[PDB]
Amino acid sequence: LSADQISTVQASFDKVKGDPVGILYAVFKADPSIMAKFTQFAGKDLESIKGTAPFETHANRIVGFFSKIIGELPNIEADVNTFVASHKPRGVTHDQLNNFRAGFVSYMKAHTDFAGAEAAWGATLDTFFGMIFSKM
Ligand code: HEM
Repeated sequence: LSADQISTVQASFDKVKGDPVGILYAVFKADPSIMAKFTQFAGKDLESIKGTAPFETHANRIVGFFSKIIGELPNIEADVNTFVASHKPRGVTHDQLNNFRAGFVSYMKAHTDFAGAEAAWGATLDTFFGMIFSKM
């Protein structure tokens, strides 16, 4: 992960960072078992809650932290540690983590011309999920 790739990803992310709700929707759609861990959304129709105030509040927190991480590449270890601390006890699995990744990338491919940032994003996400998977 070198500066050229970091700048590419951060330029790419800047285009979509104002749409937290959309990104969280894509994740929940890729894997409903992630959605079922939120007491506030479990048992509800994703298409119906996507435009409510609770969804936006959650989305802003979750994508807000992801935004922190993208902004500080590559010095992400401390934040990954915090992530593991809050999520390890919720029983998040590797399967779910990989569906989060798949959902995010599906979002990016449907909303931007992703072809030019694809390798840089690959490097970033392989590094990030690489660290998470070493810790939980
Ligand atoms: C893919 C598996 C994941 C599952 C099952 C999951 C589940 C959850 C749950 C249950 C909460 C608590 C919601 C609440 O009570 O209000 C939460 C909050 C949060 N998640 Fe995740 N999450 C996942 C992935 C991630 C990832 C990849 C990030 C990195 C951006 C992340 C960042 C956050 C943040 C910042 C919060 C709010 C702070 C907190 O309560 O931990 N989550 N998530």
